[PDB]
Amino acid sequence: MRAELNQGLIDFLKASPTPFHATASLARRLEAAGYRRLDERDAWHTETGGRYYVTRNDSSLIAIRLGRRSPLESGFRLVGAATDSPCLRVKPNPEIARNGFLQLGVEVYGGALFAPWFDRDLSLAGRVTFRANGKLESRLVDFRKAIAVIPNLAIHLNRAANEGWPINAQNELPPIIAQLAPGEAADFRLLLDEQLLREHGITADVVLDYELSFYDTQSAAVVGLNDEFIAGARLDNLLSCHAGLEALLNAEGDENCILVCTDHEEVGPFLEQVLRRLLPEGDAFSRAIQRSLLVSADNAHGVHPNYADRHDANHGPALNGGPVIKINSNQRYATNSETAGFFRHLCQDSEVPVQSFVTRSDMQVGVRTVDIGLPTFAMHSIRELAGSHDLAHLVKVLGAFYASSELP
Amino acid sequence: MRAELNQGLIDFLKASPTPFHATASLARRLEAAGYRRLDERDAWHTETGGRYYVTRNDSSLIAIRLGRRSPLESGFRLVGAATDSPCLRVKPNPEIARNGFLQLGVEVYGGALFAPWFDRDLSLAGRVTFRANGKLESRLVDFRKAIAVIPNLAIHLNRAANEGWPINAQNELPPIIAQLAPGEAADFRLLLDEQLLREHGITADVVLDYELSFYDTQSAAVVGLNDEFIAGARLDNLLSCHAGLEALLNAEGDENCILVCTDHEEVGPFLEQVLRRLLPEGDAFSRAIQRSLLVSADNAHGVHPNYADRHDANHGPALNGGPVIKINSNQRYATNSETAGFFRHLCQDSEVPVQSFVTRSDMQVGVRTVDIGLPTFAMHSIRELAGSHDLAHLVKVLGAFYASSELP
Amino acid sequence: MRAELNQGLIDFLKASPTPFHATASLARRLEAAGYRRLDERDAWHTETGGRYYVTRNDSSLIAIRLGRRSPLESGFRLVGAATDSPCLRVKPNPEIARNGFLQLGVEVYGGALFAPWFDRDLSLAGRVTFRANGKLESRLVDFRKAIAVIPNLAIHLNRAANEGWPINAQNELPPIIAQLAPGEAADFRLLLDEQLLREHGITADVVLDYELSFYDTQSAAVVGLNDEFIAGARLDNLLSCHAGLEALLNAEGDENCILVCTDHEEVGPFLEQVLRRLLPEGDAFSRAIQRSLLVSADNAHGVHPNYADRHDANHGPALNGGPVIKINSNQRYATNSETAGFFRHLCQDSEVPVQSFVTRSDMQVGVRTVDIGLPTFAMHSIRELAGSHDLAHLVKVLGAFYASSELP
Ligand SMILES: [Zn+2]
Ligand SMILES: [Zn+2]
Ligand SMILES: [Zn+2]
Repeated sequence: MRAELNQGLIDFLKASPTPFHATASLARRLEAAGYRRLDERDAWHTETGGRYYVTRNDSSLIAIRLGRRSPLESGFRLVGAATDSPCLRVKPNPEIARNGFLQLGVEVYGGALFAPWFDRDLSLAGRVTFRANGKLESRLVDFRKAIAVIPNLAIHLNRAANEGWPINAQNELPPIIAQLAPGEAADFRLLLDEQLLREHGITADVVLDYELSFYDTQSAAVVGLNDEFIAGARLDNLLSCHAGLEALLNAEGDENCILVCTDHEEVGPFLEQVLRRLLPEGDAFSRAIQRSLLVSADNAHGVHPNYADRHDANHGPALNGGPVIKINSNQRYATNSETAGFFRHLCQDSEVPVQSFVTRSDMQVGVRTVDIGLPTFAMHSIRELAGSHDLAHLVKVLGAFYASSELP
Repeated sequence: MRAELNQGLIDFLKASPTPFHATASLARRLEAAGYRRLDERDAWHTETGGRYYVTRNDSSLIAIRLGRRSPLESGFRLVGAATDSPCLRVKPNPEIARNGFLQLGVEVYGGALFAPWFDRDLSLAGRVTFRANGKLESRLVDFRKAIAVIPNLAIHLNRAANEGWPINAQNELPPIIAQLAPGEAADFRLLLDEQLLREHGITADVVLDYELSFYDTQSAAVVGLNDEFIAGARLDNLLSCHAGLEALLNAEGDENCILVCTDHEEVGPFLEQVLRRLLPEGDAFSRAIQRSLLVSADNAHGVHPNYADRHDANHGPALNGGPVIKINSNQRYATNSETAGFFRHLCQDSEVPVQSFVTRSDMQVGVRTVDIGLPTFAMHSIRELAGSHDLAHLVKVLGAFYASSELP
Repeated sequence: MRAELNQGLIDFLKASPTPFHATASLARRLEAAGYRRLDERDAWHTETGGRYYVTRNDSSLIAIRLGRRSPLESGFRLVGAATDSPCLRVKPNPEIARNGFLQLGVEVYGGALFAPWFDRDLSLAGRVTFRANGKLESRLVDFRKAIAVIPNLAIHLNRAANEGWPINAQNELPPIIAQLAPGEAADFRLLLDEQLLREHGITADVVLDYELSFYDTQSAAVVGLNDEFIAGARLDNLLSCHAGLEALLNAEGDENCILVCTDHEEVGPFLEQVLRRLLPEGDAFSRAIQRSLLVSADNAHGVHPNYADRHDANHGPALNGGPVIKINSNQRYATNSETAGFFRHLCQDSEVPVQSFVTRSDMQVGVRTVDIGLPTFAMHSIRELAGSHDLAHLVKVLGAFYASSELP
């Protein structure tokens, strides 16, 4: 009955096909749990048992739980995750008409693995910006249905397929969405127009621009003979968003708690401007920050039994082995002996197994940070694999971290 | 309401994860339509309005519809397709235990594209041979559940991923099915033992050998903005089996009709031995054969708009453009001007659009044959794409071919 | 020491330098055992207890042991093996005279390893066809004596020898047989005439053509500290013929048994044409074959300790660990779950150890078949290696199979 955390992750993933949808999903959960939306344009009146959230660009979210003592005296407990994932995005003048098809040109967002996007039943979702009633508006759309596919070329016509080839993103990625009669005109913006109507019944004067991503229509799922795994797109990093949320809503204590889920992690001012607004002027920010810690959550690489030499022999985390503390001496404000020690101890105290990762050696707010993540395979594929046990481990330790009244 | 042929193809695909399952599915349909199973070990007593089928190795099937005139006088109308597909098969001593996992070693069956098998939710099915009650038996098993996955290595640990690499089948294909405690023993045959019990409640003395294939648990489906496509594994060549069956069961007339669906097309005596048993001794076979024609059905390559130069400019068949007559002057008993002309005319007469294919030029019973197929993309992927209109076109023309009382 | 027991195998190899001699040796044993030679030119009358054999081109052989019940009722038990091996054959106009030598030009028959043929004491044998007393005649000859050598080049004149070089079969394989005075004429046909007279007391008017193979005069031998191995030329595949013959002569029971030893396995009508003559016309043949099984015996590869990575870690057969069941899903009428299962149980039941092989994944009559072989090293060398216990294991199982009244 971490069956429930896992079911919740699956539903969150299905409701979050783009960073915008992930943000709106997080906002629903928070609104249902009593968090008040603050608007950055307004002056804020916050207080000591207060429960708040704020968004920017409708794609980034910070949730705030103010406790009994002020951040000056007790610091903030912060958990960081991200709302974006590497994917394929529709270009601005996208219509491609060849060999009787309609295709949409795509931009590669983040460091996607290309090959797995092929031969998948894809749909399309995101923000559309348009003019209605002489004013500018945006809405989210999700076609939902499998409207697109990027087919492989038959091995018969590419006989060295398995020997590998540099996949050209410009040429081989544009998905097929339909057939066109000769020579029907193709207007993608008209299709968005229809979709706005069908989904929200709005009648746009003109559709201006959009940020739309393809995504797999096949749901995340528990896989394995004995259900040891979860497979799904966007585990990087919606897995961590979900954990951080579950921990935030359920944590005990009365500490000052922050969940930051930022867009564009795959491509700082937001967090800073928000935290400063919760404190007096002067030395209070710097002083509260020096009593704070950030648990920066972002999936780690499990050691893959078919590519085991890609890991250091002594640092191969296992799926269902718990969260992984990520060490890289070549970063500032990364894991250090103090932030790692704190976090490792926190796991021991909660009886949550915990692991370590560094790489093979041949391969700003100023807050103390520990970098952790759940171990996974196939990072940046359209379908990643995590352990089915690990989400409950992370939720527990993050709960203890938010309830934790003393920091190092 | 070719919506119905397409729904039927989807269900046939779901019920046919291996050539054995495809064969048992075809046999159910035939048995329900009144066809009698003949057994090759017995003497046969066949007759003029008779409806029969026969199987070999439980993986190949021939269905026979004898008409009013004998094959000596009117020939046979034969349609050929295949029950197998390229896939991954479990090796005989398969258990691999590394980094805390259980994996099963795999053999590559046919010319599979490797990359698409990665990051898919896979299950396992096939024949298991065993000893129960002092006698040798076989049964089909299908675990059904997604018990296995072949994960990609993260792009972070293989940064040139997209530039391509020769995928090593021995090393990179073995699927993960479970986690093992150190050092639980792993017995795959015990797992088959449990599965026999769970699925058929049989208690084997010993499990001897098996022929088991992994397969995608994600169902075939209609995809496209306007439903122009079907995506699914095993379209090569269960698409043609289904068409040939639907045509056989529904065709008018009273001609001698044969559907041959053979195993191992991907890796002759069967068909021959069967046909000879339907005729007297002497010159009757050779004479009936010279009045017969075989429509050998096997998917063709549509021209792919992202790889259009892989086709000859003048011979790019289109999805939903109808069946494709396949010309290759470098084969004997392949399409020729007579068998092609016949078939093209048959399409014209039935108002079924029809197309032609040859390749770019830089790339035995003795029966007259025409080679046709529906156009598709991604042949030998784990998920292929066909047109949603084409199955109805093929079923109609094949119906007319079986009802057709004069051959060239 | 002892023990050995492989003496039968050694003597059979010694007597069988070519496929013709292999056939004559099998024929003489069969005759002495009371098997009657059928001539394919004549009408045949066979009877329920009958013992027969038949040859073709004097180089293939089929032995037949008819049992109590007809093949229609009880099937055939067939064992298949082959009479040929890779070797060097003399060309039709072979005399090469250079630097004072007579050499004979050779052609490479089969996939021979070239290097082992060097620096060996070779003799020559096979079929000579000639004309005497106005009739066409053929006889076998065997010079016996070491009359030929293919010497290496001194390392001093080829200092990078051990780095390897592509051996050119046309220039480096021709064997040296003698020295020629200036400018003595060489006539190879005259030498054959002498050898025909010596061996058969016959004088040819003219020697026309021949099929002659070089072979090693060094007898097969048991080798190793505890006599673990047998070293000899032509273990592929005379090892299987011998085991097949031993099993056929000594088998108990009253089943229909076939032994098929064919020429040209090193790259099906004979067998079918013969089996059809053992049956009535009509459906009998096909019904008898659907009750039959073929054990197709051809040496397998043991995992070699100096080149272990050429095998799958899990499917490395051991010399002296018994018969190997060879699995390759990429064939029709090859080992399958039923034919493997049957054979495996038969081994367990005869207390014969049994093994499985598939390769690394990165490397007719329509009878059910199981492909098996004894494990060996150095296949296709002039001197191969097998295990000295493995013959008995094979003979015991083939015997149980020939006795085995209950087939699948
Ligand atoms: Zn990422
Ligand atoms: Zn195919
Ligand atoms: Zn060989």
